[PDB]
This record gives sequence, structure tokens and C-alpha cells, in this order.
Amino acid sequence: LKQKNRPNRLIVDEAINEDNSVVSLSQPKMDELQLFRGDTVLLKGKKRREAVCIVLSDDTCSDEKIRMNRVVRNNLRVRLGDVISIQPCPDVKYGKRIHVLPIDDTVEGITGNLFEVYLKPYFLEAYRPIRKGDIFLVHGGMRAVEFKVVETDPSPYCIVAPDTVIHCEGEPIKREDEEESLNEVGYDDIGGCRKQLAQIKEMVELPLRHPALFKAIGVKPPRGILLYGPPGTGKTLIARAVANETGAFFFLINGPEIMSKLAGESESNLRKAFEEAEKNAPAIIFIDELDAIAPKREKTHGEVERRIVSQLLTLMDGLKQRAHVIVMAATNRPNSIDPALRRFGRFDREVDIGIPDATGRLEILQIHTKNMKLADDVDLEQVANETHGHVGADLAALCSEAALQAIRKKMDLIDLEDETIDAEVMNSLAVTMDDFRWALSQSNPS
Amino acid sequence: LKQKNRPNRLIVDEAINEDNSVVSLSQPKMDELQLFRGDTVLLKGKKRREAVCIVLSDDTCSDEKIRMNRVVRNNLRVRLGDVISIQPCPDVKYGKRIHVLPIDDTVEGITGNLFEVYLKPYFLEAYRPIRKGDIFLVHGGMRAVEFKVVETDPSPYCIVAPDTVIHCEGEPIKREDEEESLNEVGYDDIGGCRKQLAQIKEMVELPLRHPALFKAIGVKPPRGILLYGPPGTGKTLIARAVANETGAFFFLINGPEIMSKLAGESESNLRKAFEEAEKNAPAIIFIDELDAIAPKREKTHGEVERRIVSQLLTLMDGLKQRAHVIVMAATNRPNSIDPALRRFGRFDREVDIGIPDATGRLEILQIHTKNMKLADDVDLEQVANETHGHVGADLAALCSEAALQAIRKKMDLIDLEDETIDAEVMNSLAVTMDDFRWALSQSNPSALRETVV
Ligand SMILES: Nc1ncnc2c1ncn2[C@@H]1O[C@H](COP(=O)(O)OP(=O)(O)OP(O)(O)=S)[C@@H](O)[C@H]1O
Ligand SMILES: Nc1ncnc2c1ncn2[C@@H]1O[C@H](COP(=O)(O)OP(=O)(O)OP(O)(O)=S)[C@@H](O)[C@H]1O
Ligand SMILES: [Mg+2]
Ligand SMILES: [Mg+2]
Repeated sequence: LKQKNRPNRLIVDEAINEDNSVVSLSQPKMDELQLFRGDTVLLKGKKRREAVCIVLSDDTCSDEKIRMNRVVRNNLRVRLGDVISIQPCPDVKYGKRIHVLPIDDTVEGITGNLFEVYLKPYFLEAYRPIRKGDIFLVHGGMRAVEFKVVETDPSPYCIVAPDTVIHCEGEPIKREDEEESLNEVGYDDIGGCRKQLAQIKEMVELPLRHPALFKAIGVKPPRGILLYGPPGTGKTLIARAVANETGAFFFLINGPEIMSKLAGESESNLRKAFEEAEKNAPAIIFIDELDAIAPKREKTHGEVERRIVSQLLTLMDGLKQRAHVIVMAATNRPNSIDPALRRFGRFDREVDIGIPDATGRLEILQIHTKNMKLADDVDLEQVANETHGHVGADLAALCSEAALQAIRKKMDLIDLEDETIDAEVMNSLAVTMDDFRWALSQSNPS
Repeated sequence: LKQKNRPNRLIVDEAINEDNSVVSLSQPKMDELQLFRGDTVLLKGKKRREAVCIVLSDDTCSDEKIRMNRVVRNNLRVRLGDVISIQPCPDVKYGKRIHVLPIDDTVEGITGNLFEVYLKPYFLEAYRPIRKGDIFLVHGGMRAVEFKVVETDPSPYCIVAPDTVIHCEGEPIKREDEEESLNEVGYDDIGGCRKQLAQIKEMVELPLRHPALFKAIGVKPPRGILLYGPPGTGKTLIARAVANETGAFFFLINGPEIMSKLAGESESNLRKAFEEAEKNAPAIIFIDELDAIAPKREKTHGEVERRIVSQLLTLMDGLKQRAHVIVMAATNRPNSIDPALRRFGRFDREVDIGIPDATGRLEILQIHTKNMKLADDVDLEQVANETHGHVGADLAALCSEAALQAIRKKMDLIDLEDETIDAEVMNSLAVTMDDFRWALSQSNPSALRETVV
């Protein structure tokens, strides 16, 4: 499973100064796709992000490309060169009411009514399509304020008509909250695991999306997938990526979290997890650190511990064939899991999330430095070559250490007590190859 | 115990275009059986399925055969060539009301009042016999809708007379739910176990059905039957089969399920199991994964664990001789079970559910591919010969892997994101002998043939 050419899959191209509500295609592409000037369209990017836009023809736009500005790209979680899909969006109703909120660092020193100075002029007679979760910037007077759509009615998208009530009351959204959302883990945040992610799409996502495929040929897909491998290889990261990328309902079950609960509560929470999944099928259940809740029914002296293992076995068996629920799990101690959980019809497929090679190490180093300020002498391939035996977590730690060393080198220009770090220290901060070589000397993968 | 020739046992034969309410016999058969034109009859198929029909003579019908259409065959869970039984059904009364529901995939884009367009014209002045659980198809305008009979009054069958109230209101039945039902496990879904299924019928079904036989000769039949053998040999499958085939009440007790319950709740559920069985006798109790609830009273450090074992012992002893309850159990670790449970009067009979041979393996492979699209080059006897050391579960896994490989080969025509798989990919999908060879050559099937020489 790689990415196939389809007529509605298009490469993201720039449109500086373009309005937030507009995307451009070439006329032949529009003709191919049966899209007419002014049509509302639905765009799909990464990590299940969507955007509703107006489509306009552009004779400077290549057939295979879509022009869109930076606001739309950010909402779609995509960069220039990425691929998106476009489809008609005919069903879109005029809005009854919408609720948007300002981002806290764009309104410090509250001056000017937000509705009157920003939103009213932005939406005035424009009939903008909007979607819940959109972030958009607006200029008002000599200032710019960033807003988030928190709710729309109808949900999750509508047209902002003259009659749509615009609510902007409440506590401003924190930049840190939205920045945490903005860099939620996707498949792109996973290095050195191309083969495994493909195993995962074929065993988990494909049967949940297209069960007709499996019915057609007359095969029941396996329902239990164990990720295993040593610590820090990316098992939990992959879970986060699946959670954020899948089209199914996702229910995370954390091993130590169940085990931390009162006797009786552990079992109950497991049952509720499976029930929620079932009710919301198609669904994925992910049981992280499976060994914590399901060790061999001999290496648990506790009656409650054996009981919880029994409870999971019952829940795995209890999942009807037509439930459309795939259970994923992860462990760094697979030989410690009760063998009963590994029988036909339970966890009977396995995916080795192991030690990356040099090429995978480089992938991982590029991912973990993407938001890091690097000097021009940083050679990551050279770092990749010198980190044999390192897994993903050792590489992220190495990157952090090089950064921390870069900061340590300015401790002669920082005083802990100042309320403000000197701007020119802030502006010039870069991680150098030397900082990396120094971390390479401190890095111990154990 | 094999199948005996009886005058009312007949071979299922085709009747294309026949009405859903009609079966045909030869006139001599009808004479033999004392059946007259238009009589209502009760048909019995597999997995306790029944059908009520009208019987008509047919001079093209062999004496030993019964003609019936595809609707009736599906209701009886039988195919062409299977045997069914027929008997008069004189007791049948006009229904006060019946309730049916459409199948969801037959009503998408809800066009038409279902009663007026389909049911009314289907039942109009026809006086159709119908049974709870029947599925039947009806054409109305340019469409066809499949319905299930969910309830009848009287129950479970009646005649749909002019004055019978037909209800079709409610949420449509899911096709997936009925496909699951249709493919519920029977004795035909168990391969390579002929000898053991006979042991089971002789030790379980026979004393429950004909206790007089055992009384007459003066013998108390054993009341505890332990199925044992290695993992994936079909112990649970057999339990499913028995549950769906037996004429008795069936109460399943799952080991890990009892063990997952609160201290005190485990013991209570065991008691309730035995009580329900007793109240509903003749009954079978099946305790799957017995080792989970009854390991040796030394290899359990838990007071509650020892208490549960004691509870089962008490419940086994507590079953009066006239209770008409047979307890089956299954385990893949029989030497781990408390020896007290294997004394005279408890689990004192045993059935070895073991490794199949090549002929058994082939049976298993035909069962597991019956609903699978096979290419013409698939040679299952050859697959049987190349799976030494394989049990049932390994054969089902082998089949699934071949099919999964077949799908993997089309991953250049499938994009995960499409709403719809391309039709001609759907239509042409078949598992080939190469797909099977690929599955056979895999680490796991290959490591497994060494295991049993
Ligand atoms: N394949 C990878 N690609 C990119 N970053 C990775 C990878 N593996 C690990 N990392 C980094 O290391 C961090 C910790 O890894 P986790 O996914 O929590 O390890 P894990 O495999 O779940 O470990 P265990 O078994 O719970 S100790 C991640 O959150 C990433 O920042
Ligand atoms: N004799 C058989 N005939 C046909 N199919 C079988 C047979 N045995 C196993 N299978 C297949 O393998 C699957 C698992 O078999 P089960 O009956 O659950 O195994 P089991 O013997 O109960 O295993 P344990 O002891 O609980 S691990 C079944 O659902 C069938 O698909
Ligand atoms: Mg982890
Ligand atoms: Mg079993």
C-alpha cells in the first residue's frame, strides 16, 4: 500500500495573498472533476484534517496542482508539495450560529470589540464556508487576531450568512493548547518503520474501511495485532499516529492505568472500553503495555491480577464476528504475556517494531529536528552513521541533548533571575555539529 | 450411529420458480405417508431449523425425493442432496398477528409502503403457513425485499389468513446479523472428528433423548464427559455445534468468564448455571476451558480459587440421578485438572479431540473454503497432503492467509481512501493455488510439519 494516482488527488501549491476561503485549480481539472466556479468543496489533508473552501479556476495553475494559502495549508496540516484530496461539498447549509474564540497571545491588551473590529468585517456579505477546528487570522485596525472555530450549527461546517449569529465570548484559547494540537503525531512523525506501518494499514485500517473486500473473497481478517519490540522503538508513537490518522473510532487502553485502579474498577473499565468500541464500530481498541494487564496466569500471585487477565480473555472472545472491531496491543516483553492471549482469534498477528538501520535513524533524526533551529554545519546523515544500536527514543534524547548543550553555551549571557531573556541570544540560538558531537559523546543507549 | 432409512426421510431436490409455501412429493410417497393434496406439513432440516409448507403431488418427483425452492432450502439450512424429514402438521391455526422486518440491504432508499407494495400482495388470499425465523423474498413494483418473520401468534407458526394482522414496523434487520445466524456452527462445520462426534452423540445426546433405553437394560449413563486435546483442535467448535444441534437445553459455562468475576460472584454464577440446567432438563452443561476454574487444589495459592473448585465439585455431586443433566467440559491441559473432578460420577469419560490425518485435514479445508472464492487450479487434497502436523486452527489460518495474499496482490488497484472498491477488482477476486503455496511456504506452516512423525 503506497499512494495511488487519482484525478481528485492534487499537489499543494502556493497562493500568496489568497483569501482564506478560496482554492484554485486549472479549468481542465475542474472540468474533469465536474466543478464549477464558486462551488463549495471539501478538502482532506493529514491527521483527518478537513477544510471547506470555494473553488476558482486559475490558468497559471497546473492540472495536477491546487493553489491554497498558508491559513488553509495549516488547517489541512499540509505543506507545499504534499498531496490532498478534493471533492464537491453540495450539502452545506447556511449557519444558524457559530462560536469562535481568540488565541490568547493575539489579544493581550484587549482593545476594540472583537466582533465589530474583526469578525463582522471579515465575514460581511462574504458567505464564507467554515469548519469546526479552523484557525484563521483577521486584521482589524492596526492589529491582527487569530481565531478558532469552536462550534458551528449545523456541525461541523456551514456557510456564514448575514443571518448567522457569531459568538466570540469566553476565555481565549491558549496558544500552547493549539500548538499541542498542531503537532499531534501523524504517520510522518514515525521514522524507520515503513514496512510496519504498511503491515498496520493492511491488517487494521483496510479491513475496517473496506470489509466488503474481505467478504467478497470469503476471508475473516485477524482481529488482534500485537506490536512488540524493545523499549523506545516507537510502539506508543505509532498508537498516537493511528489514533490521529484513522477513520475509525479509537479507544486507548493504557496498561498501568487499568492496573492502578481499585479491585473491581480495573475489570469494569476494560468492559466499558470494549462496549464503547462496539457501540461506535468500526473501531480500533489499542491496549498499550499489554504485559501490565495480561502476564502469565502463574507470575501473578494476586487473585485480582489473575481476574483481570481472565476479564480481557473474555472480552477478546466476546467480540462477535460482525462487530467490526480490531484490537491492537503493544508490549516490550512479549514472552511475558499469557499464552492464552496469543491463540487463533485473539492476538494472532504480530508486528516487530525493532531497531532501525542507518537510513531509518536518519528519518528519525530529520523528524526530531524539524522544529529545531539547526546551524548549516549540522550533518544528520553523519549523525545517523554514528548512532549504531540507537532506537527512536535514544535519537530524540540525543537531539534534545545537543539543543540543551547549545543553551548551556549561552549561560554566560543568561541570568536565571531576569524576567526576559536577551533578544539577540534568543534570535541567534542554533544547534551546531559540535553540539551534536558533544551529545554523541554523552549518548548511552543501554 | 449413522443415518437410517425411514419413509419420511427424503433427499432435497430442486424446484426452480416454485412458490415459497409449496413442496412436492411423488403420489406413492404421499400415499405411504398418508398426506393429501394441500396438507400443511412440518419440515426439519439442519441445526434445529424447521419450515411449514403445503404439500403437492408431482409425477416428475422421485419417491425418495422432495422438491423445494431456494427460499425453503435456506430456511431449512440444507442444500441439494441433503436429507430432511417431513411430517404432517395438523395443529396449525390462523394467526392473530405476525411480525416481520425487512433486511437492511434490501430497503436502502426506502421506496414504497412495505405492507401495501410487498406484503399485502404476497399474502393476499394465499393462506400461507409461516414460521418464526423464516426469511422470504417478495417482489413489489420493480424491486425485491427480503423479510424475516420475527414473531407469530400463535407461536412459532400459523396460517396468514385474511384477518391476520401483519406488522412490519421497526428498525430493519442487519444482513450481517442474519449471515452470522445462517452460518452458525453445526456438526457439518466439524472436520476430521467423525469418531468423536459419534462418541459424543452416544454419551450425551442418546441418554438425554432416550433415557428409557438405558432404564430398560438397567444402566446409569456416565454424566461427565471431558473433551481434551492440544490447542486449536476443535473443542470449542464442537461445543458450538452441540449448542446449535442438540434437542436439549444448553448452558455454556466459559472458564475464564467465571474466573473474571468478583469473589463470590464466580461461585454464584456456577450455581445459577447448574440450577437453570436442572429446571430446564433434559439439559447439557458445557464447561469450556475447565482447567481455568478447576486446577489442582495445590497449584492455586488463592483461597477463592480453591473455593471455586470446591463449588464445582459440590455442584457435580449435587446433580440427582434423575436430573437428566449431562455435563460436558473441554480442556487443552487435562493433567492440570484437579483429580477429584475425574472420579467415578464426575468427569469419568473422556473424548480425545486430537491431531487430524490427511483425510481429516481435507475435510477441514473444504469446510473452511466453502464460502471462499477459489480459482480452478486450487487442489485442496494436495494442500491436505502438505499440512502434516496441522490442526483445525492452523488450517483455518492457512486458508485466511491464502485469501489475504490474494487481496495483497490487488493492492495496485486499491487505494485505501476510496469510498468504493473498484467493481472489477471485487468481481474477479479469487484465491489461487499459488496463493496457497505462498501460505504453505511461510515460516509457520513449514515449522509445523516436522512436529508429528
Ligand atoms: N520510530 C520512531 N520515529 C520517530 N521518533 C521515535 C521513534 N521511536 C521513538 N521515537 C521517539 O522516542 C519517544 C518515546 O518512544 P515511545 O513510542 O514511547 O516508545 P515505546 O516503543 O512505546 O516504548 P516502551 O516499550 O513503552 S518503554 C517518542 O515519543 C519519539 O519522540
Ligand atoms: N475439527 C475442526 N473442523 C473444522 N474446523 C476447525 C476444527 N478445529 C478447529 N477448527 C478451526 O479453528 C478455529 C479454532 O478452533 P477451536 O475449536 O476454538 O479450538 P479449541 O480446540 O477450542 O482450542 P483451545 O484448546 O481453546 S486453544 C475454529 O473456530 C475453526 O475455524
Ligand atoms: Mg510505549
Ligand atoms: Mg477452545
